[PDB]
Amino acid sequence: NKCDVVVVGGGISGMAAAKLLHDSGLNVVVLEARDRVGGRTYTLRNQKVKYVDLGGSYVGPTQNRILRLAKELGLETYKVNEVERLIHHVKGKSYPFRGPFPPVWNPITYLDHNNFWRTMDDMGREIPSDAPWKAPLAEEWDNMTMKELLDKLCWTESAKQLATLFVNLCVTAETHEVSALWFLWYVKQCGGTTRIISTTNGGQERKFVGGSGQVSERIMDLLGDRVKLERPVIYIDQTRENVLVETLNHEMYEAKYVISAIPPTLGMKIHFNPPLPMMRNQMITRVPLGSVIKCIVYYKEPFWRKKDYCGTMIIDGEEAPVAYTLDDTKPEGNYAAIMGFILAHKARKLARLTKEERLKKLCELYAKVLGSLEALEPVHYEEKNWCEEQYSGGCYTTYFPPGILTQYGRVLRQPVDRIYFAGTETATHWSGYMEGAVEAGERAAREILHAMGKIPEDEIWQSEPESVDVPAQPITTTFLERHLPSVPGLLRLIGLTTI
Amino acid sequence: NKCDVVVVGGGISGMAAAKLLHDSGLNVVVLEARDRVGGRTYTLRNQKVKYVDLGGSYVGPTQNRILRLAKELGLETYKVNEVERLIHHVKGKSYPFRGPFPPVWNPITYLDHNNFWRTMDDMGREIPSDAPWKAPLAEEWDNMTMKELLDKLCWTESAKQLATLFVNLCVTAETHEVSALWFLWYVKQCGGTTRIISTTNGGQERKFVGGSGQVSERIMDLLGDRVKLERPVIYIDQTRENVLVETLNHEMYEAKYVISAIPPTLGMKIHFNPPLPMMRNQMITRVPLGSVIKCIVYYKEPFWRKKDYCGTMIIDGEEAPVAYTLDDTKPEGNYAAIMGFILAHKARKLARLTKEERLKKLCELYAKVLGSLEALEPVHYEEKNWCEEQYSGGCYTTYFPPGILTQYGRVLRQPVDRIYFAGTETATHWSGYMEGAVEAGERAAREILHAMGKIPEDEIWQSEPESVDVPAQPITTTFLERHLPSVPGLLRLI
Ligand SMILES: *Cc1cc2c(cc1C)nc1c(=O)[nH]c(=O)nc-1n2C[C@H](O)[C@H](O)[C@H](O)COP(=O)(O)OP(=O)(O)OC[C@H]1O[C@@H](n2cnc3c(N)ncnc32)[C@H](O)[C@@H]1O
Ligand SMILES: *Cc1cc2c(cc1C)nc1c(=O)[nH]c(=O)nc-1n2C[C@H](O)[C@H](O)[C@H](O)COP(=O)(O)OP(=O)(O)OC[C@H]1O[C@@H](n2cnc3c(N)ncnc32)[C@H](O)[C@@H]1O
Ligand SMILES: CNCc1cc(=O)oc2cc(OCc3cccc(Cl)c3)ccc12
Ligand SMILES: CNCc1cc(=O)oc2cc(OCc3cccc(Cl)c3)ccc12
Repeated sequence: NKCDVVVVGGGISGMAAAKLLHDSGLNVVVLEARDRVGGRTYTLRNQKVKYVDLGGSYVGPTQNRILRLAKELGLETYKVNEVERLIHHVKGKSYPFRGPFPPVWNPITYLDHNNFWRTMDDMGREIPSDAPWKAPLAEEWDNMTMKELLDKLCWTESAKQLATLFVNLCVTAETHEVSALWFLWYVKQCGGTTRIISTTNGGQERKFVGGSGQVSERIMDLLGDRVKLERPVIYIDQTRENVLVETLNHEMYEAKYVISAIPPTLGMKIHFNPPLPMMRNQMITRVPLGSVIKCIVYYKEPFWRKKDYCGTMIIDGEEAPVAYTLDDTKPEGNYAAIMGFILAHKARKLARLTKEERLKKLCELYAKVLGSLEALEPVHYEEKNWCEEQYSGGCYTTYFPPGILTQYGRVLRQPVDRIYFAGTETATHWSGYMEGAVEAGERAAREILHAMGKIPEDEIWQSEPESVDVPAQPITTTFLERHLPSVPGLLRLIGLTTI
Repeated sequence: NKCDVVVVGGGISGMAAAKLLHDSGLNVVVLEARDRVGGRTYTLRNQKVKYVDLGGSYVGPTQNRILRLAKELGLETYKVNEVERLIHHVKGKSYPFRGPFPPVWNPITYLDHNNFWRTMDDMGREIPSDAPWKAPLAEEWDNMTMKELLDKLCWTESAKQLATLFVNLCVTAETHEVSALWFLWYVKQCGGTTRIISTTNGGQERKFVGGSGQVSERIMDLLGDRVKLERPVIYIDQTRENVLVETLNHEMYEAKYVISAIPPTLGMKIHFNPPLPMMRNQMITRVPLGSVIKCIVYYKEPFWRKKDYCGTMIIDGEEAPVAYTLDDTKPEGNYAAIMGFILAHKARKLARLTKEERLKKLCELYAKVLGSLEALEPVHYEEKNWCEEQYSGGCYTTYFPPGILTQYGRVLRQPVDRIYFAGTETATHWSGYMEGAVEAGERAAREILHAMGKIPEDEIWQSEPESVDVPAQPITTTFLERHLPSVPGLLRLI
C-alpha cells in the first residue's frame, strides 16, 4: 500500500529508477504486469541453448550507463564474433567483405552511397538530441516519410535498397511508415550512421555473459519484495494528497510520486483521474512500436567460420525472410547459432507460418547466402515474435509517423502533476536501447529527488564516465568521404564544364 | 452480472446494437465509461442556446440508417441554411458563389481544380468500400501520404491549398499525416467528392431538431436500467464458458458475447485475457483520431443573410483559425449562430488560448470574411475541444497513417472469439459519421444473432430503404468536367 514512489513497469528503465530511489533511502514499489521482470529484454534458459536473449541483447562503446549498471551488478560482457568476413547478399548473390559498410565498386554508385550516409549524418547534426522539434527544418523534415527522403536522396537503386534495409533494421518499420525527422533524430542520438550499424566499435559489439535479463533480475534481487509481479496497473488517481495507483488484481498503492516506465502508447492501458492533458491524451494514440521476430537457429558447429565468414549477413530482397544476422555462438565456442531478424512487414507476413515453417525458410536462406548445405542441418531453434506482446506492443521501440514528433514530441517526458516519465523512448542518448532505458529511469528518479528538494536542479541530468572496459574509438571520415560530390553534385559539375 | 450480450460503449453505434438485440428479445447491458451517453455526439442545453450540438450534428441524403433510426425515436430534421450565397475567402478577399464548389476563373487554375476533384473520384472507383486493401494499387497508394499525392496532382498553388483544406475538413488531420489509400477510400465510401462536401444534396444538408444527442438518449430511455453509466471497461476475459467483463468501479458482467463499440484505439484501455491476436494487438496502437475544436458563436440576428450570404465560409490559409463555417441558426430563425471548426494542427496550436481569446479571434475573422462589424458583437459562445477526451481520443474519427490500412485494415471488424466489433470506424458506407455508427452497430448485432443461429448468414448485412423525408438526388457532371484535360494533359497536347 504506502510508499514514497510507485514505479510502473519492471523493465530496465523502471528497475534502474527503482534502484536509484532505493539507494537514495526512499521507499519504492515496482508494479510489473508480467510474471517476470525485464520487459523487452528476456533471457530464455534451457538445456539446449543454456541461455539466449530473445529480446534486447547487444551493448557497445558509448553506452556507458548500461555498462556501468551491469558491471555494478556483477555482470560481464563478451565480444560478438566479427573475426571473419561479413556478407552482403544482393540480387541473389553473396559478396564477402570487411569493415562496417559493404564495398561499392561502380564509381557513380559509390558517390551515391557515400553521399547517402554522409547526408544522414549531415542532417542529423541539425537536430538537437533533447529537442528534435527545434531543428531549423523540423516541420519540413517531419512532414516527409523516410521513403520520400530516400526517393529524393538516392540516385541509384543500389543505394536506395541498402538505405531501405538500414531503416527497416534500425527501427523495425517500413520507410513509408516513419517520419524523416524522427528517423534522422534516432540515428543521430545513437552517435550517427557508423556507430549504429557497427559491430566492432558500434552498438552490436558485445553481449552480456548469461544474458541481458540478469540486469533486471539482479535489481529485483536487491529490492526483494518491493517488486510486485503480475500487477498490471489500470488506474492512477491524482485528485488527492497522495497519488493512488490501482492494479488489475485489485490492489491499491499509495505514493508521493509515480514513475511511468512503460512504452508511451501503453499508457493507454491506464485510466487517469483527472484525465490527461490534451496533448499527452492524443500523443499516446500516435506512437506505435515496430514489428520484429527475433530468430535463433542452432547448429552442431559454427561452420561458417571455416569458410571465413563471421556469421554476419546483410540480405537484401523481398524473398528473404531475414534481412540481417549475427553469429550468436557462446564465447566458449559452443551452442553454435545464427541470430536473425524478420523485420517490419515480413514479421506480419510470416507470423502466419508455424515455427517449423519459419525454421525451414531461414535454413534455406542461410544455406544459399553462406553457400553451405550444413545450414540445412539445424539442431535446435528458438524465436520470439514481439508483435504479440500485450505489455510491450512491439520491438525494439516506438516510432513516430509523419507529423507527430513536431506536434506532440515536447510532451513525451513532460511530467503530469506527480507522474514522471521514464522508459527508453524518453532518453536523449541511445533512446530505443537498454542504454536509453537506464538514462531515462535514472533521470526520472532524479526529477523526483529534485521535487522532494533532495538534490539541486543541475543534478537531474548527469553525465556518465566512459567505461574502462569498453573504450569508444572515435568516428572518423576520410578527405574523400567528406568532399566527393553527390550524383546531382557531379551532374552540376558536368553541366558547368560543358557550358 | 449475467446477460446475453455486453455492449461496451453507449455512443450511437453501441446504442443501435443494443436496441437491435433488445428488440430481438435478448438481454443486453450497455457499459458506458462516461456519466452520459452519446460519445462523439453531445447536445448541450441551456437558456442562451436552447440546444447546441458540440459533437456530431449533420445528416443528409443517402444516410438512410441514421435517418430511419432517428425517425423511429420520434426525431425530425431541418435544413441547414443554404438559401443565400456561400463565400470563398482567398488571399484576404471574399468571393461569393453558388453551387457546392467555389468557382475558378483563371483557365490553367480551372483545369487544375477540375482535374483534382475528378481524379479523387476516378481513384475511388477502384477502391472497394468493404475492402480498400483490395484496390489494384492498394500498396502504392497506401505507402504515400495525401501530401505526396497532392504534390503530384496539383500544378497550381490554388488547387493545392483548396485540396489541403478539403483533407483537413474531411478528416481533421494534415495531408502529411494520412495515407492516400485510406483518404481516397474515406471519400469514396461517403459517395464521392460532391456528396461529402455538399450541404444541399450532401452530408451537411440537415440537423436534428433538438440535437443529435437525442438519438443515444432516447435509446437509453428505451433500455432503462440496462445502460450503466460511469462503468469504464478495464478487463475482458474469454478463457471460460461465459465472457467476463470487468469495469473500473469493480463490477463484473457475464455474457455469451461482447460488442466492442468504442473507437479502435480505445481498445487499448482494456486488458485482455487471453491476449489479443498479434495483428489486433498492434493495430490498436496505429490508428489515432483527428483533432478538432467545434466552436459556435451566437449573435442577435443572422445578419449575414441581409447581405445575401448564407453563413457558409470556406477560408483558405494558415492565419485563419477556422477554415470552414456553416449557419447554425435554429429553424425558427432565432438563436442566430455561426458554427466553425478549428482543424488539425490549429486545434493543437490554439488550445493554449483561453475560451475568450478564441472567441475574439473567431469574431475578428468572421467580421473580415462576412465584411460586417456585426460579427464583432457576439451574444454568447460555446466550444468543445475533442482532443481532450479520454474516452473519444479525438474527432471526428480514426485516420490511418501511411502503410497501416493495407497491413492491418482487414482485422478492424474481424471477431476475436466472442467479441464482435461495431463503431463507425467499421462501417462500409459513411464510416466516420453517425450513419456509419448505425450501420456498424446493427451489423455487429446481427453477427451475434447469426452466431446464435437466430438468422441466416445472408441477413448479417442488410440494405436500407431510402428515406422518404430526405430523398437523394443524383450526383451529376458536365461533358466539359468529364473531358477537359489536366494541366500536364494540356501541356502534352502542346
Ligand atoms: C524486443 C527487442 C528489443 C531490443 C532488441 C531486439 C528485440 C527483439 N535489440 C536490442 C539490443 O540488441 N540492444 C539494446 O540495447 N536494445 C535492444 N532492444 C530494445 C530494448 O530491449 C529496449 O530498449 C529496452 O529493454 C526497453 O526498456 P524499458 O524499461 O524502457 O521498457 P520495457 O522493457 O518495455 O519495460 C516496460 C515494463 O513495463 C511493464 N508494463 C507494461 N504495461 C504495464 C502496466 N500497465 N502495468 C505494469 N507494468 C506494465 C512491461 O511488462 C515491461 O516489463
Ligand atoms: C466529435 C465530432 C464528431 C463528428 C462531427 C464533429 C465533431 C466535433 N461532425 C459530424 C457530423 O456533422 N455528422 C456525423 O454524422 N458525424 C459527425 N462526427 C462524427 C460522429 O460524431 C461519430 O462518427 C459518431 O458519433 C461515432 O459513434 P460511435 O458509437 O461509433 O462512437 P462513439 O460516439 O465514440 O461512442 C463510443 C462510446 O464508448 C465509450 N467508451 C470508450 N471507452 C470505453 C470503455 N473502456 N468502457 C466503456 N465505454 C467506453 C465512450 O465514452 C463513448 O460513449
Ligand atoms: C540501431 N538499430 C538496432 C540494430 C540492432 C542490431 O542487432 O543490428 C543492427 C544493425 C544495423 O546495421 C547493420 C548494417 C550494416 C551495413 C549496412 C546496413 Cl544497411 C546495415 C543497424 C541497427 C541495428
Ligand atoms: C467529410 N467530412 C465531414 C464534414 C463535416 C462538415 O460539417 O462539413 C464538411 C464540409 C466539407 O466540404 C466543404 C467544402 C466545400 C468546397 C470546397 C472544399 Cl474544399 C470544402 C467536407 C466535409 C465536411
